[PDB]
Amino acid sequence: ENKVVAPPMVYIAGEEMTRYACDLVVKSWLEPYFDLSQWEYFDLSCVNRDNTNDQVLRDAVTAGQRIGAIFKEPTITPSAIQKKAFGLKNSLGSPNGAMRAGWNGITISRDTIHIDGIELGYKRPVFFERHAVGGEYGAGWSKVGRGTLLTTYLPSDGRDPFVVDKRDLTDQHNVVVTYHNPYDNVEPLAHLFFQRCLDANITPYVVTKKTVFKWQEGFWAVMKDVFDEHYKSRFEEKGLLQACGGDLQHLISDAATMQLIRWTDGGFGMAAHNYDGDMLTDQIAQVHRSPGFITSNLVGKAPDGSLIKEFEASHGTVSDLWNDHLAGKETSLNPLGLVEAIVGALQHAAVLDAEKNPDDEHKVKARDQIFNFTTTLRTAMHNTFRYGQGTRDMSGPSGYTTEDFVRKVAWRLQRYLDAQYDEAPPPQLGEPSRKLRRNYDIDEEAINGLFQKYDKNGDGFIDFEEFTRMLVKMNLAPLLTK
Amino acid sequence: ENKVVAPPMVYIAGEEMTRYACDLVVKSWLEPYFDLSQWEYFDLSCVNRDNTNDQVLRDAVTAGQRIGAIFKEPTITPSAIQKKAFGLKNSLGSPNGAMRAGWNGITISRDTIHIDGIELGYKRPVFFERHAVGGEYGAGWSKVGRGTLLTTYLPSDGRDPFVVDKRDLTDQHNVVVTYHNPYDNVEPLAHLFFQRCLDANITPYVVTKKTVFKWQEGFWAVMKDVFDEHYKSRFEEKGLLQACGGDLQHLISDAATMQLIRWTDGGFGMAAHNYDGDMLTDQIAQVHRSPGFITSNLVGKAPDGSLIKEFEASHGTVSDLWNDHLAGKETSLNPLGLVEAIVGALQHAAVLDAEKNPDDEHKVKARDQIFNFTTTLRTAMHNTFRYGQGTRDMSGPSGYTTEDFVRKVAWRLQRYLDAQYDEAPPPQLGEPSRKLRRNYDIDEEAINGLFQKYDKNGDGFIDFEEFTRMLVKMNLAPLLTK
Repeated sequence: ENKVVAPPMVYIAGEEMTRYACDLVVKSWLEPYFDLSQWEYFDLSCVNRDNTNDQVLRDAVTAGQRIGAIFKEPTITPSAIQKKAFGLKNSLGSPNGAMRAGWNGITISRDTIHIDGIELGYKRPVFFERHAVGGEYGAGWSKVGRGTLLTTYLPSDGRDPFVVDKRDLTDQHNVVVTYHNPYDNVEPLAHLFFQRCLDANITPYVVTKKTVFKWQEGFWAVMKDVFDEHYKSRFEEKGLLQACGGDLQHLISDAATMQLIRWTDGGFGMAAHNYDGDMLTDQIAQVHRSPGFITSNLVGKAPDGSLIKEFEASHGTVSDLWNDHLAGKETSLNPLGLVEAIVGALQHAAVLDAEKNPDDEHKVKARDQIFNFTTTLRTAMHNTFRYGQGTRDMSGPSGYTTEDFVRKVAWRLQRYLDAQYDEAPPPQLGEPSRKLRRNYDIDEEAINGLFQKYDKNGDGFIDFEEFTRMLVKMNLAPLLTK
Repeated sequence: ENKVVAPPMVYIAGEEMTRYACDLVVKSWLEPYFDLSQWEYFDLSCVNRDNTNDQVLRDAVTAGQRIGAIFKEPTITPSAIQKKAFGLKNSLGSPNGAMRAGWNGITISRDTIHIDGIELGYKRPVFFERHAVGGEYGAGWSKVGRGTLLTTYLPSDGRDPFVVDKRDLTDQHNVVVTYHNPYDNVEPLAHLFFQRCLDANITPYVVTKKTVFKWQEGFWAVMKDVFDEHYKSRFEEKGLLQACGGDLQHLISDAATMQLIRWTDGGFGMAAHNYDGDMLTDQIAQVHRSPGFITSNLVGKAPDGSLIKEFEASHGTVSDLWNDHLAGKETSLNPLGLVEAIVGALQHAAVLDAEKNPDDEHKVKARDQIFNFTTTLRTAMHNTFRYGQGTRDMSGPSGYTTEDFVRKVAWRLQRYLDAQYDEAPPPQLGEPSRKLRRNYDIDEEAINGLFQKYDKNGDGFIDFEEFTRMLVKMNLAPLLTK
């Protein structure tokens, strides 16, 4: 064994089907080739989080700032039923607040693609930057009765306390809501967003409700300033500002969610506030395929100012497939998002190892080894899917189980690492019918109803005319240029 | 000479094409049969609002409290350019805050229908209660720097000032936002909403994001408590809780916005917060022709306890047709929404007259006179549309001008009031192709792209399969139950 020593990396584990499948993937695709040992595991199981009163969470955050590259598994934010069943003494919420605080912010939700010949919802990649902090999700509130509410601001600027808002609550049933948006890291965000769009040949956009909530116009201002100063020239010089008329376009929240579903050939990126970005990314996810086919990557700033990158899949622990496994029924979990997050974490760990130790040879070379490996591992997994041996949500009921999918990808991976151009090339495909998706069984009787509805002619005479009627009746016909 | 005396009613006038067209409708359809004179006009033109520094709006509010029945025309909330041209020296905003304060609240957005046989988007009436007060639209905010923000609540319950939220703002560019919801009049709202859904055989629903925004859970509670206590029995007696499973259903606002577009059969009602209600009623408007086909009716409480009702169309002053009118080019403005508002205001004025003066004979029958009149007035307007002599956005290019339509409806109204059944009945119609809508021209080659290409299967040859997939790929196929 002369295996490569993987760079230091934080590894946060959860429970259930995703813990089982990540364990399977690391053992089959990584330990064959890597000395881990510099990985720093943390058990964020519900039970382990509760016994340590979340000291394992404070240790994961600490390890993350010091190391700066972290893969995290899906975790259970236990519901009351689940909190009782597990019997956790002192309920603890989502670890997200801890991580996003300890590491600074922004949350990249970009579509996953099988660049070797499986079409998905979007023909070309989509990027999305969901501002990691601020907004309604972090609001403080209280139900209050009669009186007056007073919002003061106390500057460290030495100046006098500021009356932000004062109001006279006449009712005996009120709710009051207060929150903030921190906007410093909007200019880092812009640089991350615009630059990654440059590299990818993506037309970028900014999405807000700034016309209606004027407190949001700061966001768009910084995005605009940074853009005009540093990237507009390079964007036109690549001819990407073309489908948006020469400048960075602002989209109001509610025209954004339409070009999402419309410009279905992809090749666009969007940046937005935390709440809006959550909603819009769920929407992009559904257009592309399912939630597991979207990235969920925190990018933040370490105290020293280096990049902290944390990677996640966009699904939970998948309890029902866990129960199927416990009762000996076969399961078929798509590991795509999980694998993508693991190789992102590993890649950034290698990058940080070289950046933290320049003037070290076998670290700028370890990085290049890592990137070549993750490239041929992607090939092994995409080709497996293309040979019809993907999991059952993509390859249909003849698709492999979780375990034989992992094993078959390891088989191709050991071969691909030694030339091995046997088999033959797998085929180009096309969207596996979305009905293969888990927990998506439609309503064939309803959709009968609606196609016969738009008839009034014969055996569904569409002949475009009905299509046009449909799309206007739908309120989805593209408007004109004007 | 013997015309009926209209009950007292406030009339708020605006500017431009709707002021001219309302003046014409009142002169042609009402003045023939009614002595107005007890109508109390207020000029809320931009110029008169700015010269009086909105004392005209404040007097209108006072008169509306005294009379309680108000028609208001669209008014201009002037844009900077428009404020320049008009030369208004102290900008004054929307009259909405004043009216909703002076009269209490909730904003009714219900679909308008041509009960004599022209189908539109929804087929059966849809009701919507948008909570008139509270929420994000009435927020205080500020740009703040480094420091600490402090939200105090000072009860008149005499107890100690309450720390709603305190937070430690580290950034140098922050925005802070605070707002409230008054929830007393939710139970008035419930009674208003549930009872009218009863009268109309509408299944009611409540829409919130209470699951993600816990402070909204009050809304669902009050609405539910009233329902279960005061209306559930009557709704099941009518078998209206059938498609919603026996009880009052709460919908998260993003499944609401799905059944909106889905249940195109109508026959449902929704109540929501001020902000969500704004967005969802814009969407209901779109499913059903255009925004001008949705009412906008304030309902509030006067000091005496009588209902205060203000009615508006859901469009503006229609500036572009005003430009055309001043240049002597003909215009064709659909007065449907404005008329629906005028006869609603007139009905409520008659109702208030009777309720405020019982032991008065010719007021309880003046009420019935008004209602008979408005019914034959609806028949005349609907029928004119069905004879193809409506305005051109409904009747295509052979439709009449604003002025010819008003004259033709006046002719039919005069004849109908004299038991004159000549002519011959107009036909049943069907949605006038929405391309006839003003300022709505489709990008037919884009929609080519989508039909000619996207659902291939040869030369057109769409039956199901591509329809079903189409609904799947856009994420608009109806799924499974829970």
